[PDB]
Amino acid sequence: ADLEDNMETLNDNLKVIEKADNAAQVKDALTKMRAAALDAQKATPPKLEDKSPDSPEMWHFRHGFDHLVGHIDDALKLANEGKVKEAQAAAEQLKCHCNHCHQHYR
Amino acid sequence: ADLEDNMETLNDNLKVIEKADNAAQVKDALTKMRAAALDAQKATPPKLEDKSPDSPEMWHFRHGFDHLVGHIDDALKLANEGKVKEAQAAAEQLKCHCNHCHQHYR
Ligand code: HEC
Ligand code: HEC
Ligand code: NI
Ligand code: NI
Repeated sequence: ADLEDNMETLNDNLKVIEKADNAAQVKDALTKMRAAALDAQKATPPKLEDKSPDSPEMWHFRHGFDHLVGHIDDALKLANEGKVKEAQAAAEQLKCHCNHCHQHYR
Repeated sequence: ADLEDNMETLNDNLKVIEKADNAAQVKDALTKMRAAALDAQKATPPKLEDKSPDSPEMWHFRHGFDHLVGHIDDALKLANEGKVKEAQAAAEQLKCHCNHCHQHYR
């Protein structure tokens, strides 16, 4: 899968969490988002095609996925503790990670 | 100034930027936010006072301020180009930084 695929996965599953018909859908969507984020971390975005992999730009791009995965993991822990409403609330705050990275590089 | 006063400065000047309609107003407000963020950047909040300075929690807290300052700087550059509405949109996206740090550390 490529970066566009990964972003579709992130977009669809963030919306699944927002609209989940049952609690179990939340964990399943978070799990798919985590994998999409780690896959996306291994891509080069079109607007950074000219930059070194050691550029401050590519460093900040990769770091955004590490930080997103950390907060996905926090939400997964809540869902695995049965606190699925709290997990859904945490997932809502993941949109800030999307908006931040996009502001830089989308 | 102390942490409470720096946080009030950040709070109020976000609204100043929202209320504004010209570049000078937005620039002045962002410059005050930058100074408040930098004033609060280096201290340890009394909740992490027993944590090591290189501990993961202090590292993430310090990065919160470093990253906030970076995006204030970017918003300032837009204001200095006369791009009032782009600077206002960038300032509104700063709320993600405020909420991220608060949810971790407050
Ligand atoms: C950087 C660390 C990112 C994070 C975190 C998220 N996204 Fe992203 N996204 C990023 C880039 C560089 C791009 C441009 C990709 C391109 O090839 O042009 C995108 C794009 C999207 C898109 C549009 C995809 C397309 O087919 O053009 C969507 C729908 C999208 N991103 C969604 C999305 C969501 C919901 C995120 C949070 C959960 C998210 N992204 C994080 C970089 C980064
Ligand atoms: C960490 C890296 C933070 C960032 C980024 C922002 N804030 Fe914050 N804020 C932080 C702490 C640790 C505290 C509590 C300090 C204490 O001793 O209690 C706060 C508090 C506030 C407050 C309330 C002030 C009070 O006396 O309770 C406000 C109104 C506030 N913060 C606003 C704010 C805004 C608007 C921010 C982004 C622009 C922001 N903070 C960032 C830690 C951190
Ligand atoms: Ni975090
Ligand atoms: Ni950034």
